[PDB]
Amino acid sequence: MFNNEPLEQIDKELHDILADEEKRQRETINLIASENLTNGAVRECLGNRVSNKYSEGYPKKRYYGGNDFIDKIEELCQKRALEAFNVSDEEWGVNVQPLSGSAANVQALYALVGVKGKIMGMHLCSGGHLTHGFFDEKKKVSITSDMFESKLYKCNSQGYVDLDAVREMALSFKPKVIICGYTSYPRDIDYQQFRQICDEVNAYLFADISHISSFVACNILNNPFLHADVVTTTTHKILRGPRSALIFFNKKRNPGIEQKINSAVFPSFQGGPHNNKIAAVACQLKEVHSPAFKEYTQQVLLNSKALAKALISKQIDLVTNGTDNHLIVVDLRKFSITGSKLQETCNAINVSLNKNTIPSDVDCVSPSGVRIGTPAMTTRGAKEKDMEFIADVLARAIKITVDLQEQYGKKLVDFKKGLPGNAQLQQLKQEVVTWAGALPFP
Amino acid sequence: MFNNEPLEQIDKELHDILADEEKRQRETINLIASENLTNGAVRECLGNRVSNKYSEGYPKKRYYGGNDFIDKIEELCQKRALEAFNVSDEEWGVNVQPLSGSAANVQALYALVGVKGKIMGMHLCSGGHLTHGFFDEKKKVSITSDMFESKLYKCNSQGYVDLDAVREMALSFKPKVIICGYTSYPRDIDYQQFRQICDEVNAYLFADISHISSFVACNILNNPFLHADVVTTTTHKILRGPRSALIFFNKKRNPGIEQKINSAVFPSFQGGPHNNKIAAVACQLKEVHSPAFKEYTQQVLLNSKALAKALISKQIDLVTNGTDNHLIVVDLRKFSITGSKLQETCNAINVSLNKNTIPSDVDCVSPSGVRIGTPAMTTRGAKEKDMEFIADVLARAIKITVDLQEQYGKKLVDFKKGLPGNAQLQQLKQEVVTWAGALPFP
Ligand SMILES: Cc1[nH]nc2c1[C@]1(C(C#N)=C(N)O2)c2cc(-c3ccncc3)cc(F)c2CC1(C)C
Ligand SMILES: Cc1[nH]nc2c1[C@]1(C(C#N)=C(N)O2)c2cc(-c3ccncc3)cc(F)c2CC1(C)C
Ligand SMILES: Cc1ncc(COP(=O)(O)O)c(CNCC(=O)O)c1O
Ligand SMILES: Cc1ncc(COP(=O)(O)O)c(CNCC(=O)O)c1O
Ligand SMILES: [Cl-]
Repeated sequence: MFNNEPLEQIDKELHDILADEEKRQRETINLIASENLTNGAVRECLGNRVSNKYSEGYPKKRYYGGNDFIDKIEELCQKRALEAFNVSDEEWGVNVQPLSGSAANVQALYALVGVKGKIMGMHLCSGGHLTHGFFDEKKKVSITSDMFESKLYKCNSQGYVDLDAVREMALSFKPKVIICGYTSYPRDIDYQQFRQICDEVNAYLFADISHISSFVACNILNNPFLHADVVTTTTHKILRGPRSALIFFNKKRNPGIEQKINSAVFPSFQGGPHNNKIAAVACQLKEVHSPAFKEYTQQVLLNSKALAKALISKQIDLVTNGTDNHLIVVDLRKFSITGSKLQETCNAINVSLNKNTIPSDVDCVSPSGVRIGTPAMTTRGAKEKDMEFIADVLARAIKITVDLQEQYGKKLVDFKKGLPGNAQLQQLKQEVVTWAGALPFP
Repeated sequence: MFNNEPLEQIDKELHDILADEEKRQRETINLIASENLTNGAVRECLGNRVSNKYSEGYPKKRYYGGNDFIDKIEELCQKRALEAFNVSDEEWGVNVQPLSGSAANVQALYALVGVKGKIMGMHLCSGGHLTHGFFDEKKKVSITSDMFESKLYKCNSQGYVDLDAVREMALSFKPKVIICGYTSYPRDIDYQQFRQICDEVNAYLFADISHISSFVACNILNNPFLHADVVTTTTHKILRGPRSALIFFNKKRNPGIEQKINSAVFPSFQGGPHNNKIAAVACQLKEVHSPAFKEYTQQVLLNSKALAKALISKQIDLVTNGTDNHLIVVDLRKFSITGSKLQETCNAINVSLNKNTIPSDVDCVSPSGVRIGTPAMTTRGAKEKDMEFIADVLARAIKITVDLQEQYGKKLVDFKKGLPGNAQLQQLKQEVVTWAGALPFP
């Protein structure tokens, strides 16, 4: 007593939008630093009948029975995540139930410090996440500012983590956790120097490596596992898995953190886990360990180097003047256009990128840059040589944006009027569509 | 630069466990009141490349572009949700982003009350959810007891919401929210008397209808939309959709609540939404507004009344002595076997059900009943006539449980020792497997 007709026939209205969405992804230069494209196997897991099953609790300690095949999957996902990040299951544990990045961070923070607890992280404007304590004078925007007591450290005028600022704040504020690892930070991190500050004031070290996860697993970038008490990561960005998250905790440095963190996820915050997610992560964690995937991650860095280098070659300014990872932030101040304008322009040509703040910006409205990343396009087969084109396309857009701002004026309402019925954008969109459209597409 | 090999090729190890899970679901009389089986369409959505897209924010007010086909899907799902629950889009708004029920409720509670905010809900033992303020003497087990100030109201010695206790407790506590709608409550709810109590003390009324959602949509049970400020529901139980949740808010009653609830889901708590969930929820909400689904929901009730009747005809006691909905709680005190033991036994014979406290129980260690529900088996095409069989199988199991407790004793460690190899269980399992194995399976 159900309907087994295929999606096409049962809901034709929806199937059309999805086939459109499918086409727009195929036909887009995707420089969203946090996006990727999942393979069929990860998606077959996501659509598996395992999500039918309620499995509250943990493996071998479920409230309900019938969880024997579920337990094998959750155990196989946990092991593979400790294997993938080069940690012994004797020293490190992993929770695989957070439904996404923001949940895992709120969860892990609560575990360490509890309500009214004291935390530090990078300000949103300098490159931190909302879940790293973000507030404004008007309102506590994130639960991490309101259910904890948060204070925020900035990057210097050049865009680097300023450790002398972290120490000045840690000793006066005396927090219980300091968060590093970021959302738009183009360089590697000094986890050791962070440990020195945290050891000084009896604070926990929290590394959110969601943007750089693969770099950490593949030993290309610095390993926070040698220093951090807690490591969180999403599974959907550079790691190229489903939308989910992992919480890592160091047992040796902190006895009884295992209990604190597992009970924070359930039953403190979540109910039933989503087993199709857990299955899908297991599927990608296998691939994350293979030598094929090390090559891809190397390739993500080689594309990001090439891209920053080519953008500098066309006299485009980059925050910190370059990158140690998959991401770049462009300082657009010399062209007197906002980051929002270039986004609008880039969307008109099937270029996905996003607006992003720079050190000179005081407010989050009217951000002066854009963030770009290489994992998505790297996933679609682009090589070092294709980065010149992406650079040419973005230069062309910066220029088109300058022309249109002078014609229609400097107000976002007026600017957009310019975008439709501009012959250069249609010209540029087409070029984008032909090159992108034919790239390998999982 | 990806691996496109099919799941069975890429990860044979995982693919086996999944095919086993599938076999066990096919061969199980599933009486878990909160489970169901999703059709292939809802599973194709969950496996759609729409999950690739980052779309932080709400429709027409997104942080990144590229979100025109995502906006269409998030707009389709909200409308289809409001139609299905018989509410005007002028009077009611819905948020479709919550990742699961427990998230929806933490998010919605925060919107109304904020941190340190005062709440009331039904105790866990008496049939309410963890997210309705559950704590113990030992610990604040839910975040809803810790980030909020919660008080809990019991059912009477017969299993019924005791309104006169709700008033006594509301008037001396003075909460800002009172929560009704429940996890294991076998009867309909008097939303009007809750509304009257809520008005009297100026509190909000919060109805969580996750277990009864379909009965409300189809006008079979009382409508909490006529009385509540907020209604939450999961989409994966009786509604037969994916793992997700909806938050409903009444604008007419509470001006400026739309912003409060939307800003609570993002950016207070969540980041990017899971678009494959959103798509999948749309696909099910089409189905929920069809009379084929009224036919099914009616059938879930007809089965549940019939099952209760057949259980009583075998002198098995039920809490409240029957059911108004999809769920029964068996009071196992007369057989002097616990719920834990019957669960253990029922797993041994491929009957999935769960242990459940009863009004006479003081504490949740050794609960004296089990909960059963009809949605899953109704979905596999069972009818009224088949409930005598389920009843008869549950009776046979209760009896085997008494025998094994006589022989091996009343300690759970010693009890289970009896289960493996028992000739009658093997007998009973074969019968379960042959009947279940045969039933239509989406
Ligand atoms: C939404 C979100 N989530 N975690 C984030 C963001 C970012 C952001 C940046 N910069 C950082 N670092 O991380 C962001 C935030 C705000 C914002 C401004 C004011 N109030 C709330 C949000 C505006 C933005 F353009 C962005 C770009 C972003 C998505 C990468
Ligand atoms: C896990 C969970 N989540 N929301 C729930 C439960 C239940 C439960 C019942 N009764 C109710 N009413 O709703 C439950 C909870 C606890 C429990 C006791 C102490 N500490 C944590 C959990 C033990 C149980 F056997 C159950 C049965 C259940 C799953 C239906
Ligand atoms: C460092 C960091 N942490 C957590 C998250 C949260 O993930 P969820 O969206 O899955 O909650 C993000 C995503 N940030 C958005 C972006 O950079 O594009 C992030 O950049
Ligand atoms: C009333 C109620 N509310 C919220 C939830 C939370 O759903 P998530 O598991 O998606 O967080 C449940 C499920 N409780 C499990 C059961 O009764 O079987 C529930 O019964
Ligand atoms: Cl999902």
